[PDB]
Amino acid sequence: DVGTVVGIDLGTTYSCVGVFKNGRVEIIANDQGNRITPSYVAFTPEGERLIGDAAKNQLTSNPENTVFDAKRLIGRTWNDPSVQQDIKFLPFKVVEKKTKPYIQVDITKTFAPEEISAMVLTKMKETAEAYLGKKVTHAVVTVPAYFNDAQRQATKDAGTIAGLNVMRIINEPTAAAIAYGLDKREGEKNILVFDLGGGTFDVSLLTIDNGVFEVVATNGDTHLGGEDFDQRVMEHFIKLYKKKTGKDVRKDNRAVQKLRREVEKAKRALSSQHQARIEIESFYEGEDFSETLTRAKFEELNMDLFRSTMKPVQKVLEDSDLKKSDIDEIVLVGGSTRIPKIQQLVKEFFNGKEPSRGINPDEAVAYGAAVQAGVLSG
Ligand SMILES: Nc1ncnc2c1ncn2[C@H]1C[C@H](O)[C@@H](COP(=O)(O)OP(=O)(O)OP(=O)(O)O)O1
Repeated sequence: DVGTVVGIDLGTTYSCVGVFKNGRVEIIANDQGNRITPSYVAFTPEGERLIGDAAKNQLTSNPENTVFDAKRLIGRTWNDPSVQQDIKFLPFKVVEKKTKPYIQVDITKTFAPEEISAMVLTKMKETAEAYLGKKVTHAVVTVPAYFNDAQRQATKDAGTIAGLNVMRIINEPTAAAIAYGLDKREGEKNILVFDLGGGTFDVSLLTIDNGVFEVVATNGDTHLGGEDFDQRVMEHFIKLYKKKTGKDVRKDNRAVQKLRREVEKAKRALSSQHQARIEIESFYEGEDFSETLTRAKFEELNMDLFRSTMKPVQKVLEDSDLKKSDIDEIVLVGGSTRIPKIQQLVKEFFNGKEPSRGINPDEAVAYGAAVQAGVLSG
C-alpha cells in the first residue's frame, strides 16, 4: 500500500507540497504558516540542523555554512560547464569528490547535492504529514523540463534518502498546466508556460493533445529570478546609505542579511501597494535604518531585467514554429509573476491576451503534482 501520495515542487529557491485530501487538492502551509518553504539548509556552530524558513532567516556572520541552490548541482559531474560556472558564484564551498561536486560546510562535513535536497524533501514530507495526520511514504516530484536522465535519477535518489519512494518525476511546466485542468480537455492546444522563479527563468512551449503533453521547446535564463530583483534594490539602498551616512554596510554580513529580509518583504508589498517602508533597528554600528521604496523606483531599478524576459519568449515561439497568435493559453508560474510590471509586459507581448494566474503562481506546479499523485494513492 503506497498510502497517500504527495506532490512536491522541489524548487531551486522555494519548494511547495500539495495533496488530495477529502476529494480536493490542498496546498499545505508549513509550521510557520507559509505555503512555500525555502530550499535552504543551515548548519549551526551548536550543531542543530535548520531547514527552510529557519535556515534562510538565521542571522549569521558565517554565511558560508548556509546551503541553497543544490538543484543547480544535482545529478551533474564535476566538469559539467554549468557546475564550473556555478562554483564561482555560490557563497558556500563546493569541492570535487570522486569527480563530482560536493558541498562542504561546518556543522566539518561534505554533502552530495542529493543529500541537501533530501533534507528539503524531508521538511516538505513532515509538512504534509502534520496536515494529513499520517505517515507519507510515496511522492510525485517535479523537475525542470530540460533535466536529463541523471538529474531525474538524482532527484529520485534524494527522495530515497528522505524516506520517499518518488514514483514519478514529472516536468514543472506540465504540472502547472495540469493545475489549470488543461490535461482534461478534448482537442489540441499550444500552451506557453512563463516561469519566473526565485533564481531561474524558464519559458516552455507545450502542446497538449487529448491529455498528452509534449514539451516542444524551452528557453529562458538560468540566472535570472526574483532574488536578482532584490539585489538591485539592495545595491540601491547600500549606495544611498553610504551617501547619507558615509558607511559601507557590506562589511557586516548580519547587516546585509537584515536589509535583504526587509527588501524581500517590501518587494512583495509592492505587488499590492504603490510604496513600502523598510525599517531596521540597529542596522549598522548601532544606527537605525528607515527608508521608503516606491513601486516606480522598484520598476526603474529592474526595468532592464523585466524587459529581458521577453526575448526568451520570442525564441521559444520561433523554435516551436508558432506565432504569438497561435498561443491558446499563457500560464504564469513563480511569485515574481505577481509583479504588476511583469504581468503588464507579458500581456502586452501577447497583444492583450490575459495570462492565467487564478491559481497562485507559486503553488501551481505543486498543485499539478498533487493532481497526478491523487491517481496513484492506494
Ligand atoms: N516573489 C514575489 N515577488 C513579488 N511579489 C510577490 C512574490 N510572491 C508573492 N508576492 C506578492 C503577491 C501578493 O501581493 C503578496 C502575498 O502573496 P502570497 O504569499 O502568495 O499570499 P496570498 O496572495 O495567497 O494571500 P494570503 O496568504 O494572505 O491569503 O505577495
